[PDB]
Amino acid sequence: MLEQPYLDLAKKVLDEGHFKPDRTHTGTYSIFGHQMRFDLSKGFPLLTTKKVPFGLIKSELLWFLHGDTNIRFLLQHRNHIWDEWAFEKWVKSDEYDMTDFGHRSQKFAAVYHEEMAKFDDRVLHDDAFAAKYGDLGLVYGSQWRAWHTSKGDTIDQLGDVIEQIKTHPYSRRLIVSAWNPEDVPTMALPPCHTLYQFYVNDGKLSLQLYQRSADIFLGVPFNIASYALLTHLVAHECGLEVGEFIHTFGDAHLYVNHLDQIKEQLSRTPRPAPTLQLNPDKHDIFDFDMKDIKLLNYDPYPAIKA
Amino acid sequence: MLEQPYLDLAKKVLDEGHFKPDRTHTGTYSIFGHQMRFDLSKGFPLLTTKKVPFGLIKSELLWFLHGDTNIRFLLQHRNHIWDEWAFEKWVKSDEYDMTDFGHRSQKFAAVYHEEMAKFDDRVLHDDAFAAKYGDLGLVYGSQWRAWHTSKGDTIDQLGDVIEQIKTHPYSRRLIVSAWNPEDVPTMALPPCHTLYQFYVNDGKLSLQLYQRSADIFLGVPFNIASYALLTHLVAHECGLEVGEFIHTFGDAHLYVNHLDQIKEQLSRTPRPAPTLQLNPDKHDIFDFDMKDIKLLNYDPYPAIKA
Ligand SMILES: Cc1cccc2c1C(=O)N(c1cc(-c3ccccc3)ccc1O)C2=O
Ligand SMILES: Cc1cccc2c1C(=O)N(c1cc(-c3ccccc3)ccc1O)C2=O
Ligand SMILES: O=c1ccn([C@H]2C[C@H](O)[C@@H](COP(=O)(O)O)O2)c(=O)[nH]1
Ligand SMILES: O=c1ccn([C@H]2C[C@H](O)[C@@H](COP(=O)(O)O)O2)c(=O)[nH]1
Repeated sequence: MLEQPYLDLAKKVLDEGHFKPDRTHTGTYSIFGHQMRFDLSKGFPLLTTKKVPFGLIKSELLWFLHGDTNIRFLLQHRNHIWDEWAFEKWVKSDEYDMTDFGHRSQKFAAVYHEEMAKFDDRVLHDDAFAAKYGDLGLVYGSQWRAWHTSKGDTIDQLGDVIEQIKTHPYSRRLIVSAWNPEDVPTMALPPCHTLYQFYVNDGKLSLQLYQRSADIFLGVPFNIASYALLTHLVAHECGLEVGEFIHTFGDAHLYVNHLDQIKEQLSRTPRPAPTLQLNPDKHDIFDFDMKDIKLLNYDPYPAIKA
Repeated sequence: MLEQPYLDLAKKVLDEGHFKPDRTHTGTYSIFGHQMRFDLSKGFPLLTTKKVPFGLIKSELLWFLHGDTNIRFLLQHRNHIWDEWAFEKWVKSDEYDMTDFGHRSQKFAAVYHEEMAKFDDRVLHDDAFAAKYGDLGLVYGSQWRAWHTSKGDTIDQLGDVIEQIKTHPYSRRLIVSAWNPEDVPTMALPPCHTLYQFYVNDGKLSLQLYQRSADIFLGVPFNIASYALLTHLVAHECGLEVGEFIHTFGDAHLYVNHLDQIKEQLSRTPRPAPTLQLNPDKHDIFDFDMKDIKLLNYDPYPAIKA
């Protein structure tokens, strides 16, 4: 079934993955350079063995697709998935006792979840507060649609690439990179989703993602879904049908905390996977909003608390 | 045997690869996103089913490793493997009838192979002629060891990464990129070897290359060898033993010209693969020269004329 690759990567890690610690003291289990292939023509890669929230993944994807780096858009869609790093960089600004809320968010959750709601609402209406503290700066929206140059101009990689899909479907140069050597040695997040590339194959748009790093429990199921949604939107924009999504990792990992959770999931059997309908009268994935994107027949197993 | 992956990728392309034309009218056969794994501990990945010239591949590798982009070093080692693009950009300089020597190099080979030897020798001793025409500019040596920044400074990615292998073997951030979005829309060669990454696994240095594009006959056997040599040198520099080399492609292709050649090769059986000895008293891969690098037991089948 379409989502087996995800389940096989989960099992290959517990069984034969290697142990090492991390930047907090919790431990991982990992493997270098494992692929996953998902034929998009046989459905859509959202895990039925764990409810994944598609609502968020679209909001967050269209964000990137606007080239915005500002947590607001995310809030006005009820998506607090990037709150944290923004919040982070508001406690240590000269203007703010939530220092290291991370290492002890789980032992006080009545103050944080409230001082995070203060931040959230001031960002939600205060322009001058958003513009300073809502803006993540260097994140998928910039690298994808406004890569900062040398002679201080800006580049829309994804834009150019898309025209280039129209122009020369058969180019081997259809690449988008989130890896800026100049930004990564001092940076919030060195882009986990490193690099992707399109490829066009008698009618079908394919795409392959190079992902330097992956939390197989929390992160990968999401990633799989953005990047297929990404592959659908673009094929749609270019009049192409949908090929394969090909997911390649350097380091794919499980933290020792998630060992039991994933095991349970491993006991679940996949279900017929769903379908994407897209608004067949827009073909400008940049001015897409939520109702242009429809998931049909999503029948997951219960979410797994984590 | 160690080199089977190469033979399987060769067969998977003829059998089930898809047809398309290219930027000259000759045709390809290709497949998106195929991996290759080579355990370096069981030998060294130089094709026994076709003699590959290791002499060149080292010279060309140490070049990159010096961060030079100037064809001279290559010439004083008797390696004309990057001559062509330099020569190219000397015929159309304001100062030079060899215009489009490419599309008809094979129908006059007594004039070219001589006007290419003129270029070659003037570059070999004339400083002011080399500095203008010997310099490729934007190529593996710059991106790897001197990436041009925004505030006009320079970055040695590979350097920093190497210290970082020593420092934090277990980082998931051990990446080197040859893909500069600012340089690729107007450029000689948008780096075919896009991106690579290290990874450290109870003692063993691994490395995985993302290669956007590949001529499976002419290019890949070379590539495989540089990138294992690359993996050996660094492990050696960090006191690590040698893990896996993991070779990932976007578009891997065969041009229709090479269909018979490769078929013949496909009839050959691999042989015990060779061994690398390295000078066990240097550990500074940047000041390596040729005699510090030894291939033991290379027993290839004959080269294949192409
Ligand atoms: C605090 C901390 C520490 C290590 C590693 C990450 C973070 C973190 O906040 N993120 C992150 C996750 C997602 C994300 C989005 C959907 C699903 C799962 C994760 C999106 C943006 C992010 O910056 C990390 O990867
Ligand atoms: C002219 C032209 C046209 C298309 C594509 C390439 C070239 C070309 O000159 N090169 C190239 C090849 C190698 C190389 C090195 C060892 C083995 C095989 C190839 C090294 C540097 C290069 O720029 C192309 O990839
Ligand atoms: O979409 C995402 C985003 C982040 N991560 C996580 C996994 C890693 O723990 C971390 C990568 O950054 P480093 O740990 O390598 O610094 O991000 C994912 O798995 N998927
Ligand atoms: O080490 C190398 C260097 C170059 N190529 C070739 C194959 C492709 O024909 C070309 C890639 O550039 P584009 O054709 O995609 O423009 O370079 C290789 O296979 N291996």
